[PDB]
Amino acid sequence: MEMDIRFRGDDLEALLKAAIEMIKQALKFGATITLSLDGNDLEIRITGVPEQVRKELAKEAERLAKEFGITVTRTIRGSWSLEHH
Amino acid sequence: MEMDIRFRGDDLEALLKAAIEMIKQALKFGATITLSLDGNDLEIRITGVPEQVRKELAKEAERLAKEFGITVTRTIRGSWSLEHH
Repeated sequence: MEMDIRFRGDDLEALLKAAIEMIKQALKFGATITLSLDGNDLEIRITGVPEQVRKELAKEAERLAKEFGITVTRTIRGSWSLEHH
Repeated sequence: MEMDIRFRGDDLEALLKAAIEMIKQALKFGATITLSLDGNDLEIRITGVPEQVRKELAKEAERLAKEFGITVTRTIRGSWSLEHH
């Protein structure tokens, strides 16, 4: 089960600097991370992550949202978009 | 702590018919629900809900995403948008 999140609420350089620590952690978990833009939103798909890793990455996303004063949203399990990329 | 979610992936009438069951449950929990459109996305803010109620509403959102083949996203705790409406 992948996890999909979006970063928003700042310019792309700033969203990328927020994202980079989560990307690093995902990478070390053995995950595959897919990035793309949707307007001013940064879309992040993370695959190859089991339940516990998704929980940990969600905690990291929360820390980053707080750290940088941005908004992070996460696709809820069962969503059409999760299995139709 | 409020919870913010977005419904997307269908026309507004269909997103509203998906949303209506979650709205009803939120209402009965004693919540205050705020609705607005952002393009084709339905934005839903739910306030006056404690931790356990948010968990239950998140489970309902998952059931609705599955039921209707739509996408539901949720704002992660700590996000700027949660305390800056």
